[PDB]
This record gives sequence, C-alpha cells and structure tokens, in this order.
Amino acid sequence: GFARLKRSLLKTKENLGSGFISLFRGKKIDDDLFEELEEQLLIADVGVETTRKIITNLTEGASRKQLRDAEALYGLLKEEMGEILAKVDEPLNVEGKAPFVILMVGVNGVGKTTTIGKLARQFEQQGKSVMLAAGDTFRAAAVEQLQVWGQRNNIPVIAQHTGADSASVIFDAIQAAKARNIDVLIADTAGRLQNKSHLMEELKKIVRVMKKLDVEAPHEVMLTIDASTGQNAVSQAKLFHEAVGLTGITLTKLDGTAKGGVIFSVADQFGIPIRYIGVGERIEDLRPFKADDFIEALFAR
Ligand SMILES: Nc1nc2c(ncn2[C@@H]2O[C@H](COP(=O)(O)OP(=O)(O)CP(=O)(O)O)[C@@H](O)[C@H]2O)c(=O)[nH]1
Ligand SMILES: [Mg+2]
Ligand SMILES: [Mg+2]
Ligand SMILES: [Mg+2]
Repeated sequence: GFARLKRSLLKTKENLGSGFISLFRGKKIDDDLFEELEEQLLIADVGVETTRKIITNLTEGASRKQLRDAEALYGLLKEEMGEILAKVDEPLNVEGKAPFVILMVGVNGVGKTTTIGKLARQFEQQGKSVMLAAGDTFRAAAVEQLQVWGQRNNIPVIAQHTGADSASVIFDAIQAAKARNIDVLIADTAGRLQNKSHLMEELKKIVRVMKKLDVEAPHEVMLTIDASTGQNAVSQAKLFHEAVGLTGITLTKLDGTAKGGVIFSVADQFGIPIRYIGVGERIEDLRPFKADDFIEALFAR
C-alpha cells in the first residue's frame, strides 16, 4: 500500500521509518543503541529538541516494558513519531466566509508562489470563486508573474504599482473580493529576510488593516516552507510564528529529498497544523496532509 507516497519519501525512508530496521537488527537495547538512534534522527533533520524528546520517551517506555532487543523499539518509535504528526493533522476548512482570507507568508524560493496557484485551482475545482492579491509589492517581476498567471487561468488579481503599500493592496483586495462575492482571497506577501524587523512589522500592519473590515480576517495565516532546506524550514517557521500568528503550514518538496524528517521538527516545535504537503509539480501533488498516510508510508515493512 501507499506505493505513491512511499516513492516520494524514498530518500527520507533511508534514515527514518523502515530505515530503522537495519539499525536495530541483531542489536540489544543499551546506551550505545540509543546514541546510534539519536545520531540517525539528527542526520534525518529531526532536530535536537525533538530528537531528545523521542529518545527520552522511548528509553523510558522500553525500560518499564523490560524490552531487550532493539527490534522491539520499532513499534514504540512508530507510535511516538506518529503522535507528533497526529497533533498537527487538521485540514484547512475555507467554507462559509465572504471571503475567506488566506495570508500567505514565507521567504522567497520555498514554493510560495506555486502553492498560491495550486491552491487557487483546487478551490475552483471545489466550486469556489477565487481572487489573488499581489502583496509582494516591491518585486515587480513577482507581481507581473502573478498577473500573467491570473489572466492565464481567468482568476482576478489585485495589484498596484511597484513599491505600493502592501497593506493597502490587501485592503483594496478584500474590498474587491467582498464586492465580487469571492469565496477565497489568497494574499501574497513579501519574502525578503534581509532585515527581520521590517518584514515582521509589515505583516503586523497587514493584519491590523484587515481587521478594519473584518475582525475574523485573516482567517488563515499559512506559512510555506521547503522541506529540502532542512533546519532552515524550522528557523523560518519560528521567525514568522513569533512575529505573526501562524495558523497553518504548507511543506513543499518532500519528493526527492533525504531531509523529510524536518516535518517532525516543524510539527513538534510549533504545534501548528500542517495543511498540505507538496510531493510533486502537479496541481494535485499539493496534497492535504494526512498523518496516518505519511506514517504508514514511512514505517511500512
Ligand atoms: N519537487 C517539488 N517542486 C515544487 C514543489 N512545490 C513547488 N515546487 C517548485 O519549486 C520551484 C519554486 O516554486 P515557487 O512557487 O516559484 O517559489 P518562490 O518562492 O515563489 C520563487 P521567487 O522568490 O522567484 O518568487 C518551482 O519550480 C516549483 O514548481 C513541490 O512540492 N515539489
Ligand atoms: Mg555512541
Ligand atoms: Mg546510530
Ligand atoms: Mg514568486
């Protein structure tokens, strides 16, 4: 089963899930074993804090159960790591708002633009009207691409001149979305990390201005991060989380990367729902995140 997802996690499975079998085979449970396991989790980009938690709970569970063979740790690890992802297994529900405003945050180069386009198409397939806001106002090329895409796919794009105030662009977009009975408004934002302080104050301004029109907006603050960037995805998540209230995460480029274990670090460190995972370039390759599917593909024997 899960043949499709297993293939997309092939490189990650070398170090996590089924990758543990060869590590445990024929060994006993002792300090050396747990030190080996810790190393492999760290190599898999699981993170120091989340790895220590896994080792601590795994050590205690094996001791009180009086386990002897390392192979017996496999089931406890699947449950421990499965729980981490189950805590952030909540699909995004955009129903019942006029419009549902998704504030897309993240740095450049992690797949934010692609995710906007794929989400827009998916919502249209679900019977919804979609509108986009080009809030990345100082990157003329980024604004131009989004406008070209909207005209390709017959989706309205709200944009202003290069250098316009991003909060004002998104304000006008909410007004236009409400006036045109739009179901979902997807607002792009800047992704330049030169000067953390400024970008973060820019996002807080965008949120403040939104609530002039709708105290519920933004209904979703979605971070996009790139699984192939390893711990950079975690530092980026911490940055945007502390600055603005993240409510969802999309993790792209799980396919073809050996660093897919970062998802456990992102899940455990922040507890923010992971809404989608990217496992390909097709529109449908942006899949809703299902913790059970992911664990089963990872730990399948
Ligand atoms: N293998 C893979 N590629 C993906 C995935 N999601 C997006 N991509 C691809 O990664 C590349 C970057 O996507 P993009 O949306 O442009 O990121 P960006 O931050 O907007 C780039 P810029 O800063 O110039 O605007 C693209 O080629 C995109 O098709 C994914 O889930 N898996
Ligand atoms: Mg050792
Ligand atoms: Mg080891
Ligand atoms: Mg872009």
